[PDB]
Amino acid sequence: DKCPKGWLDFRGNCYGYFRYELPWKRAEAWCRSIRAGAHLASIHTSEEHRAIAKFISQYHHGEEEEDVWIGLFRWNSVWAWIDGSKKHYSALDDYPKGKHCAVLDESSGFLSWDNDSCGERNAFICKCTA
Repeated sequence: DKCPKGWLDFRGNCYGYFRYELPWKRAEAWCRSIRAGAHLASIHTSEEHRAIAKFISQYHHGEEEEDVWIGLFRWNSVWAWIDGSKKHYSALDDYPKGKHCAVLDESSGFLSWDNDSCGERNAFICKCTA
């Protein structure tokens, strides 16, 4: 199926980057509204991780870079994907504080993931099947 306009098509999924700074739950609502079946992105392989990082880094020649919400959230002490997919691959290193939602970390060129407070405003990335 054709990807939404401007979305990256990579190995059977589509990825849409949004530089609008929203709290995690609003970001997730936004993604769901774009297309049925879309959610904040899950990342299941290093190659997918690498492709997403490249895609975000090319946004505006890499000038505007900020942390980017993904679909990993902590609940009942466990990290999981909001899209319901199984978690295996991870680039998230406790922070036993109230930081229960994950971002791609800009300062590492989106190599590492970090946990942020869910009410923090960040850019975000959506994913749907291609």
